[PDB]
Amino acid sequence: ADTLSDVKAKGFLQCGVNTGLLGFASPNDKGEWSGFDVDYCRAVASAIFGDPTKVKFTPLNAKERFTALQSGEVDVLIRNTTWTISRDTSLGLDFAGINYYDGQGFMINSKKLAGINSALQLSGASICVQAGTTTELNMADYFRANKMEYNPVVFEKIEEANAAYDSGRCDAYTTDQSSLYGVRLALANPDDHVILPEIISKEPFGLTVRQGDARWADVVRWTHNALLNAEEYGITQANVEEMKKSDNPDIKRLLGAEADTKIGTDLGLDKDWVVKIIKGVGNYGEIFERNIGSGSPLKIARGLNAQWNKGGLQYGIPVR
Amino acid sequence: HADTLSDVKAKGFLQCGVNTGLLGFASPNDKGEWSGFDVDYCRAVASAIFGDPTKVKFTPLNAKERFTALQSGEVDVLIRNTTWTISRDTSLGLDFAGINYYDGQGFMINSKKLAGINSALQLSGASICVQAGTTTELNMADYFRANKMEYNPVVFEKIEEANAAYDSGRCDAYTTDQSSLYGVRLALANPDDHVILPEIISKEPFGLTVRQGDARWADVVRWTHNALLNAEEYGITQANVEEMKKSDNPDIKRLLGAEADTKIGTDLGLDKDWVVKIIKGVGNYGEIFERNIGSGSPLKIARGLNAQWNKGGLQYGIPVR
Ligand SMILES: N[C@@H](CCC(=O)N[C@@H](CS)C(=O)NCC(=O)O)C(=O)O
Ligand SMILES: N[C@@H](CCC(=O)N[C@@H](CS)C(=O)NCC(=O)O)C(=O)O
Ligand code: NA
Ligand code: NA
Repeated sequence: ADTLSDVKAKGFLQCGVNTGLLGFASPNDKGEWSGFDVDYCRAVASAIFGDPTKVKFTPLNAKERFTALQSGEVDVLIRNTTWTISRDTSLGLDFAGINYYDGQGFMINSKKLAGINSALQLSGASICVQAGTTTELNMADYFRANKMEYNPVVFEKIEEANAAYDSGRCDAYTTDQSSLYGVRLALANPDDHVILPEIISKEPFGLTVRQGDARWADVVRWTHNALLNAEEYGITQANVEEMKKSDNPDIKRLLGAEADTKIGTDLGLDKDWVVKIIKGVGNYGEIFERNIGSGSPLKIARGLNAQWNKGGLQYGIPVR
Repeated sequence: HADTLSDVKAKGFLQCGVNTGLLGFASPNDKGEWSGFDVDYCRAVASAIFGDPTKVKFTPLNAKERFTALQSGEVDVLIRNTTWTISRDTSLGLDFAGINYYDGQGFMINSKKLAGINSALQLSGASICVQAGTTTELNMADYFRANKMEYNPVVFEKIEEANAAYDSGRCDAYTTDQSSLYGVRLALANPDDHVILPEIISKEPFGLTVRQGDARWADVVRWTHNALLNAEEYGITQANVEEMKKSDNPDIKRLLGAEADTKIGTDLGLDKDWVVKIIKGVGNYGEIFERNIGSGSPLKIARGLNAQWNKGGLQYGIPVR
């Protein structure tokens, strides 16, 4: 398998993304896509083509997402998809990096459910969840462990889950916490909804590729680690051109300005592949802020997804 | 058609590339018995597979022969304070299954011989020993160039040579990964006279290194690592794991293979109780850390970056789910 060569030859990247989740991957009226995971797709396209528009988006629901990657319909799956051992071992898939560390939570309507302030008060609740998710299984674990009753209402379409929760048919919504922010913004009265404090699982969102093509996994992995290194070194969409002439050898090396460097070409890309990425989408923090952080209606704090040296878990492996 | 797992089970032991001799990480005694942080990681993989942490043979490798030994098939895995970098990921036919220790490059001096020095920025002109075939050598050049310091490296082929030249005073300073400086220092004539300066000049994530093209084998190494992390997070130890197997906690039951009709271990190519085998063999991540390089060792390194993710560090066990 040589996915990179195939991608170069067709001139665009085919990406599996969400059907519609605000902040992460959502289309406008014209079918134009934006979001955190979308920008990660555009980052890979930027690394390869120097053009973040060279992407074709395939929206996938929770049940069809893995099949679409296995069959080669999409080249990469970037779609709030949790890295787990069973997905790593039993599906013929690998993970090239974690672009967002999350965890599972519960959301309620505070006007309808007065006095509920903890997930441990939800015994008896009807709770909507989607089939084909970690979410369904973790909820079962949590309620069993805490000796609570519950009525799972299982959906195949996110639109149906959203509707059943918003109508009051379901008392609570469960999914990844960052997704609850996005779901909330699509409801009738977003301000009425409270994400409860409990986080009941680890949900590291993975950059998902097929096994058996290390060169392709390398390209995806190092696009991610380039976004991280760029933010750590203060390299932005706005200054990256200027940063090519930096005195800092780390920065010079990252941006392909070093004498006889072979980093980009060993990866199968051009020497200035990181310049292309950062011009295309900015660094990791810029992607975060415009889509799900302070530059967005979601206002999610960096938290676990801060840089490693600022208290977070996001650690750019060295471009060395 | 590569299948290292099958070949490992067929020959009946695991062949591991390790250090020639670095206290705390990988060191043989007089009888050729091995111990250390990276050594225990090797034994963890052996326990996952064979249920016996001694079903392993060790291949000592200097900085220059370590990648060749893995590429050639002479060793099945390389666990040897080896930094994950893009060039090692893209140009050698190798992959990395995980990061078992986040480190960074530092400098060590004899504070008795070099009094008045408290910063690496005061090292202009100093003779500094370093090994060939390392990230270390390249980063030092970068650091001295960037900071306009006079650059006087002394490059060695073997660690014993570097250690002797530094201790004898032929070199003014020693540079390598900070955790390694702790280990080197313990081998010197008077360990107490040596100070590790505050500056950290690089990222050095130590990686579990395997050949590309064998996903099944990479999964085994990767998930040995993450099992070690998850077990520590869940308070599962060498001493209590047999008891924890009877836990009502669903996460623990699933991790330790006590769930009904679970397929986690067998999908990995191992037995259902593969994590119980690991923890019985070597204990959890924290136990490996403490006995070798932490407060239960002469090195006394703080967890720091290698603390659990929910205790202020970077070490994050991917869910066994
Ligand atoms: N991270 C979890 C949940 C992923 C997931 O699919 N979440 C839902 C709820 S936010 C979603 O994205 N639905 C969109 C769709 O299925 O079309 C997993 O990997 O199983
Ligand atoms: N982490 C650095 C340095 C690794 C390294 O080889 N360090 C030396 C100095 S502590 C070592 O292990 N020497 C033992 C030997 O070469 O036999 C790298 O991967 O390049
Ligand atoms: Na895999
Ligand atoms: Na690789």
